[PDB]
Amino acid sequence: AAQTNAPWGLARISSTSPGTSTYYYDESAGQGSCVYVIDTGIEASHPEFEGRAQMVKTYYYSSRDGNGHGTHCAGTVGSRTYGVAKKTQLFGVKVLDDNGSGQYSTIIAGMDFVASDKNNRNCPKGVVASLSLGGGYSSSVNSAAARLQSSGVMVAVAAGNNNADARNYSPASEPSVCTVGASDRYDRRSSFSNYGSVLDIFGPGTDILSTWIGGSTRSISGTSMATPHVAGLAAYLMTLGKTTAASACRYIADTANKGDLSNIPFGTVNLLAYNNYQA
Repeated sequence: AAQTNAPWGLARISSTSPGTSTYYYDESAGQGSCVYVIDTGIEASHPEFEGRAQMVKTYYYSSRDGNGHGTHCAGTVGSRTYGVAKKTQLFGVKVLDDNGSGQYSTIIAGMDFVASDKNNRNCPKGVVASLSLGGGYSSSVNSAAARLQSSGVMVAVAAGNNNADARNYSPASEPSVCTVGASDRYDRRSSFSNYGSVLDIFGPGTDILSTWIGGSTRSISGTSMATPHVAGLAAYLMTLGKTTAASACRYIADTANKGDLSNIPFGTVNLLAYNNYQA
């Protein structure tokens, strides 16, 4: 399948070169997979989600996304226009308040929630969790991400936006999950992207158009935007049967575009997420 005039990041993940604008992908499109977006919530009523999104948990007075961040990330995973895996099921877990903040204890509870809640959902092709969040190093936060991964969920986490080594941030620094840095449309490391040996992969993160609250759209930047590209890619590849939740991060690294990014510090992987779809 071909989506013309796609957001640059979608076109990038199906291309061996920057500078194109059509997204190519297998029409299975993540059908039968599920992606949890652990964030500020999801405006599930947005036409872009087509009834495939729902809130399943909140720790606050509402499950609605009063911020936009979670809706944007969910849109990059799975919206009809802005999403990588256009037929996946999206489940929102609101661990962040409407200012975008959350206590680590709540975030940990949300991760353990997903590890159990997947057993209440129909995801025959597999389960992914997208975590566009983080703070300073915490062994307890890393352990929660490790448990979620161990339980059979492909965990993708943002590297962070400090232009610093991600070893000092959580859950970015957890070795067993997929830690995602950000790139721009010219294949440069995004100016804010964290780096370091703990990164597994880069995805599009600068000037990413996606869904927003109030039934709208906007372009924003962050490792928060790169992470759902990778989460959606994992769901798509799992639906194709090419990989599993336990092996998808490694598979994405195996099949990535290699050596094509600029300003990658010595010792950080030079790997850009790529669907290897041959139309």
